[PDB]
Amino acid sequence: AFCNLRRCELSCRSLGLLGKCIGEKCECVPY
Repeated sequence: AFCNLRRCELSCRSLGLLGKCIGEKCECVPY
C-alpha cells in the first residue's frame, strides 16, 4: 500500500531530521 509519510517523519525524528516518501519507501533529510 502507498507510503505512510507521517510514519517516515517519526522514523527520521529518532535521528533528529525529517522524512520523504520515495516510491512505497522512506528516506530522511540530512541538510
